[PDB]
Amino acid sequence: QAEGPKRVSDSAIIHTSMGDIHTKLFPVECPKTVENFCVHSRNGYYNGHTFHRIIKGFMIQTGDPTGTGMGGESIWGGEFEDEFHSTLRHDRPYTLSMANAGSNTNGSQFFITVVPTPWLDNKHTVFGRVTKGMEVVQRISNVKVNPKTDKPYEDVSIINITVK
Repeated sequence: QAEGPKRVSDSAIIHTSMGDIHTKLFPVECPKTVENFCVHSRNGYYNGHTFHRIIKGFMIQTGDPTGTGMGGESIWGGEFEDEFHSTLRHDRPYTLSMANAGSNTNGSQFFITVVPTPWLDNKHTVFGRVTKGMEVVQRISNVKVNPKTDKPYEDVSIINITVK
């Protein structure tokens, strides 16, 4: 491999208003995606973000500074490529993936599933998996939301994210 320093890591802890979510990351398979996530995290970019879209029995979504689903961008200043990999699947719960609004439109928003979601394979970049705090993800997924918007009545937020 080429020499030089990197900004990726293979683990992080997302410290939320309802507890800690420990995430293993996949920087070998998804280097751009893990770098984006790690650099935003260390920079404090996700600090105070809400989980603005929560769908019981599906997934919890966050990472938009505006909280609307329309906002956020990559550490490069816009959108970046999908990093699909055949070994990385939404075949188990608590998979960490990029949100996006179409192919190659990754910004800053991401989600964590609470069940297998195989229909998202090769549509959303899988870049991590929860290793501790699965119960936190589950509990977040069960907060009361506005049925029309899937937005929780009481905010659930990221405090900060510690990258190992």
